[PDB]
Amino acid sequence: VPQKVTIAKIPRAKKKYVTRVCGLATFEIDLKEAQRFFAQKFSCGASVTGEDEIIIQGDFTDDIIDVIQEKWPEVDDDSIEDLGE
Ligand SMILES: [Hg+2]
Ligand SMILES: [Hg+2]
Repeated sequence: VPQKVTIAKIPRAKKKYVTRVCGLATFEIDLKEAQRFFAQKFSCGASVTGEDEIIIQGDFTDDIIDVIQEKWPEVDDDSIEDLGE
């Protein structure tokens, strides 16, 4: 009986997403330090991508609300909204 090892990758149906945060600068949060905070808390790249918006290179839509409010308590529950897709 032969003696061999094979490795391969097989796509899943689950998509890779990107997480977009808009409105931080309206609470007079600085988008640059917001970007770097997100980068480090999530261990994942991020960039300011609009004039008030930051894009994080993963799906963090579960935590992202609580994380935002922990770090910036100004942001009350009636002013941060999870859109969807
Ligand atoms: Hg936006
Ligand atoms: Hg990542």
